[PDB]
Amino acid sequence: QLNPESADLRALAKHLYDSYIKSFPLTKAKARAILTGKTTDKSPFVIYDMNSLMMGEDKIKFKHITPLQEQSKEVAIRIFQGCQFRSVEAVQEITEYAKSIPGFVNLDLNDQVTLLKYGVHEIIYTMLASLMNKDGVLISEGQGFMTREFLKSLRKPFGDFMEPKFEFAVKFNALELDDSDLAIFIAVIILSGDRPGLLNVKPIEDIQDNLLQALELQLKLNHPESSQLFAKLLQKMTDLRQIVTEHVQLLQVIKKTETDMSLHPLLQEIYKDL
Amino acid sequence: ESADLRALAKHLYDSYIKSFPLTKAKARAILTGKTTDKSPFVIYDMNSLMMGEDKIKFKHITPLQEQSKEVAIRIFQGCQFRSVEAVQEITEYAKSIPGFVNLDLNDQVTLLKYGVHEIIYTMLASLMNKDGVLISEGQGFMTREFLKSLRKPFGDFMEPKFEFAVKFNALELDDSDLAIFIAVIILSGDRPGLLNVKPIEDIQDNLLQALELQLKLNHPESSQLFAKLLQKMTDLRQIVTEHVQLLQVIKKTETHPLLQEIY
Ligand SMILES: */C(=C(\CCC)[N+](=O)[O-])c1ccc(-c2cccc(C(=O)O)c2)o1
Ligand SMILES: */C(=C(\CCC)[N+](=O)[O-])c1ccc(-c2cccc(C(=O)O)c2)o1
Repeated sequence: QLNPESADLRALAKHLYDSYIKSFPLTKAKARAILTGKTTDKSPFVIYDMNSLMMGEDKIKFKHITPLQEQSKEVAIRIFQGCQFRSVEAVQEITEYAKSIPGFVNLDLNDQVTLLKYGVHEIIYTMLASLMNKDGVLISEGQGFMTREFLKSLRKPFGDFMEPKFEFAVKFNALELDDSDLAIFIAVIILSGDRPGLLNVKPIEDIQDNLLQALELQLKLNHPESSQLFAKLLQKMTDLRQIVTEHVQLLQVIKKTETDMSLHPLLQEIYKDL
Repeated sequence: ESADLRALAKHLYDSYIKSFPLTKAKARAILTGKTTDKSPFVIYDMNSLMMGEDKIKFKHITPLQEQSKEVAIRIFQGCQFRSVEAVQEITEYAKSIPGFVNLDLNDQVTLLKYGVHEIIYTMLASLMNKDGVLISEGQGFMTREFLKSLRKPFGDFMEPKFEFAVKFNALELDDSDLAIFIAVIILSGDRPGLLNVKPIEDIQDNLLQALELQLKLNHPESSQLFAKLLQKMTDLRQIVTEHVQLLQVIKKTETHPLLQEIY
């Protein structure tokens, strides 16, 4: 049945699902409902071109997003800027979620930061998977949907920063994970141990050890139907590393062809040295 | 199938033992000391190398005259030769894996083209320790520092593999564990260009169940080892991508036609 052992683990699972919902306004469940239908009130405004993009800015909040680097002739940059701000947003949330992870705050302050430094993007693109389908991605809190095609056609460099994300989202979404799973999986990602510079690695590993244990049970209980989902899920941590690095490559490029474009501080401190 | 995962294991093990000459247990026998007389010829610098030329006569990879005149070039040169040696040992082990032969010819090739690198490094860990690597069927042992001691790009083509070994070996896996682990890497359903992924995954899924059981029985003590091992698969891709990058700069050197073709 259930033993004292598994029980501790299910409680950890529930504690995290609870923090998860409390930290991310736009969950996978909400996003799915928005993407699939079953709705009359949650349908998004679709953007697939400059005009729709134009009427787009109109129906939805596209200026508290585009930092003051406003009216910047090339739309591509405007878009990129929207994306960047939304990432800073995500970092913040993830940071909020992190603190709730049992044991995380009790660590060396420099390490707390190190885990965030590298775990953050791997997480953003994991969660970003939740707002995408092969056709495109949700934006502005779900109120909108930008076509994968619109993005892919943007100015030479820019029109290339989202494809990898889409490539992964398709694979990853095929795992059919739900919000309660992702909450634990994201936890595991934070408590790595192989992050560069980690002063006291051991305590971090004992934490992750319990999380992996929590995820194993969770996946087994939530997805009997799917065998070795646990394994298949972990293997996916490879795709994340590469997506991350490709992006970084891209930031390098932009930091030159566009020396007039600004960068958000928080995103700066993260990137440096990845 | 509680018993099936055990049979797939012994079989893979049995097969692994037959395909690979230098095993973990053995390589371990050497390195350390435990039951050893044969003791390896250490290569820590230039002259210890030279003496190696004719001693271990490891030169299976050097008789290559008029092109055998510049240390850092012949070592890496050699390294590659032993790689190609490993590839054949791997390709052969592949055929032992239940179902491998039954897959589409082109996919068998593809799994191999994109999997041998990751496996070369996993087994290479068996021949390393923080201070060096076992060469020529374990007759020698080339020191770690002498390698960083290599001039130009040649000073960091083994260092990465060394860092990996250190972390990997920390798992204390044996040949029994590795055998199944190797099979998993091969049966990767996400290699580019495949044609029929289902059969592959079906097999990897079966191999994964075997590994999981193997690790629990062989290491009751070590909690979540299965998880930690699968994570290392990530360490590998980084390493294989990176390695492949050094090959780029390496294009800018030494400035036979069949030799290249060979490689
Ligand atoms: C990049 C991602 C960022 C995820 C943290 N995203 O799809 O949200 C991206 C691509 C396009 C946009 C975007 C364009 C215009 C307006 C917005 C908005 O949130 O208002 C986002 O962001
Ligand atoms: C590189 C590794 C790669 C194995 C597939 N290795 O052979 O352990 C490497 C480093 C040094 C050498 C080497 C130099 C000279 C002679 C030999 C030999 O095996 O006889 C190896 O290879």
